[PDB]
Amino acid sequence: LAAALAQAL
Ligand SMILES: *C(=O)c1ccc(-c2ccc(C(=O)OCC)cn2)nc1
Ligand SMILES: *NNC(=O)c1ccc(-c2ccc(C(N)=O)cn2)nc1
Ligand SMILES: CCc1ccccc1
Ligand SMILES: Cc1ccc(C)cc1
Repeated sequence: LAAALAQAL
């Protein structure tokens, strides 16, 4: 989940 968001950055 963290990675799913972190792709934005
Ligand atoms: C949420 O974005 C997210 C994405 C990916 C993963 C994740 C966890 C573990 C592995 C892995 O290769 O584990 C080897 C033990 C890969 N990706 N977790 C949360
Ligand atoms: N928000 N995330 C990024 O901007 C981001 C872009 C690209 C990468 C990345 C990581 C690792 C490789 C590689 N070939 O090992 C390439 N690009 N990370 C984050
Ligand atoms: C969008 C500005 C920025 C860039 C990279 C990381 C954080 C913030
Ligand atoms: C999804 C992601 C992976 C690595 C960095 C450094 C940033 C984002």
